[PDB]
Order: sequence, then C-alpha cells, then structure tokens
Amino acid sequence: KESAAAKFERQHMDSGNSPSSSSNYCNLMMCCRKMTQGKCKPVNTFVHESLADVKAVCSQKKVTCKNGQTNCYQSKSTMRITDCRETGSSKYPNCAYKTTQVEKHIIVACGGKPSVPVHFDASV
Amino acid sequence: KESAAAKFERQHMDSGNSPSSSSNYCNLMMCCRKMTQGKCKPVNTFVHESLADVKAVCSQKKVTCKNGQTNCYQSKSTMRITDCRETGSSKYPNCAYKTTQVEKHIIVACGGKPSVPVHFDASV
Ligand SMILES: O=c1ccn([C@@H]2O[C@H](CO)[C@@H](O)[C@H]2OP(=O)(O)O)c(=O)[nH]1
Ligand SMILES: O=c1ccn([C@@H]2O[C@H](CO)[C@@H](O)[C@H]2OP(=O)(O)O)c(=O)[nH]1
Repeated sequence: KESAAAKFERQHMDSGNSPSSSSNYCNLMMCCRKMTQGKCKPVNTFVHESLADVKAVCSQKKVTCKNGQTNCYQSKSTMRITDCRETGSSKYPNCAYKTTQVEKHIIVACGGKPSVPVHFDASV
Repeated sequence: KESAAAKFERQHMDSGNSPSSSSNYCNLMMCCRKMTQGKCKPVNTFVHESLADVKAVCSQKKVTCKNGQTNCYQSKSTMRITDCRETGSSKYPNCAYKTTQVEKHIIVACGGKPSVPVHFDASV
C-alpha cells in the first residue's frame, strides 16, 4: 500500500512547478491521460477542436498512412493541436515532455461503424 | 476492453479554447495526481514550497486538527499554495475545478517516524 507520506506528496506537493506555466501542459496531460505508465509514450498529440470536428475528418481527404494501411484521412483545415514530445532529459518514471502549440492539418486513422478516429497518425 | 474510439478520445482529445491556461492547472493536476477516480475530490491544496519546508512544519506550531485529532501543525510562515475546488458545474466523470493561487499558513497532520506530513488539514 502507498505510504501516508507518499500519499501526501502525491496529493499535496508540487515544489517543481506552478499554475502560471504553459510549458507543463504535456507533463500533466500525459500523466492525466495515462500515457506515462510502464514507459513514457514518446510522442502524443492532443487536439483542441470539438470532438465533432475531429470525427468529421474520417469523411474528409483519403491520404497515405505512415504505416501503409489505407484507413487514414487528412483534415480539410488546420486544427489547434498540442504536440507532446518526450525530451532528451526525460527518464521513466519522471516523464518529461516539450509542449508545442501547433496549428496544422491532422491525419487520423479511422475504424468502426460509424468510422471514427482510432489512431493519430501525423500532422502535416 | 477499452474501445478504440474511447482510447483515441482519452489519448488525443482535449477540446477547448485555452488548454494550457493557468486556470486549467487544477483540472490537470487533480486528474494526474489521481484525485478524480470514482468521484471528484471536492477540495485539494497543492503546496509550491520545498518539501524540506513542508516537512519542517511537523516541528512548528501545534494546532488541533479540524477532526479533533491532535497531531496537526501550523506553518510558522505563509506558503505559496494552490487551492483546487470543484465548481458548481462539476459532475463526475467530468470533474471541474477552480484554481486559486494564494499565500497562507498551512495546517498538516504529521505521522510516522520520521514524523512527516500525512494529511493536509487546512489553510489559514
Ligand atoms: O504527430 C503525432 C505522431 C504520432 N503520434 C502517436 O504516436 C504513434 C506512433 O507514431 C501514433 O500512432 C500516435 O499514437 P496512437 O494514436 O496510435 O495512440 C501522435 O500522437 N502524434
Ligand atoms: O487539501 C485540502 C483538503 C482539505 N482542506 C480543508 O478541509 C476541509 C475538509 O475537506 C476543506 O473544505 C478545506 O477547508 P476550507 O478551505 O474549505 O475552509 C484543505 O484546505 N486542503
């Protein structure tokens, strides 16, 4: 069981950061969304457009998937996204990310019926 | 098994106008630090001071805990803290917090050997 001391540190300590930062977004979000367990997911993109807009990409332009599958689609317009890229100094379990605010077209793999995004392939 | 659609939403969707804004700190932190599982923790304080300074509180001013326990201590000096409190709109699983940065004395319960903070009781 997690020690009471460790629980206090988890719930109540943030010595190394503050709210006023913008650069800590990826560190917190990758943690929040469970992509830092077992290993640090090296690269991950968050999209800030509506879910409806992102879902709509599956009905937009067919493009090549980076993995050679044929289920990828590119957004008709640029989208507000944040790229989270693991830094050189990052070392599990202390997963460190550079937060980059970007506006680019996204490419998603789609699957299911209705076809919805299942994989974030790239931004272009 | 988590659906592919849900996994994409978890990993890639953060719909909104200002994801990295300071106002979002508590939303990110309460999530990352595992205080939004099952229910939204209603109130939680983060401390931005050195862990050494927070541990030092266990040797400072004795004060009675809110719950009547007798192992609480108040910091001699004010500390930089962030209050996270559920908004009137917050409803699990969509927890929502107001982030408030203040400087106040902290009150913590101290336990174990070495005697260290185990519970955050109050700010004053
Ligand atoms: O710009 C990018 C490029 C890659 N990725 C994630 O990393 C996986 C392998 O490239 C991509 O497939 C994707 O992870 P997945 O959706 O499969 O969980 C991004 O998130 N953004
Ligand atoms: O992390 C925490 C947890 C609790 N509290 C104070 O204790 C009350 C009961 O949870 C919380 O309501 C709150 O007292 P209040 O500030 O509302 O007077 C904290 O201050 N920080």
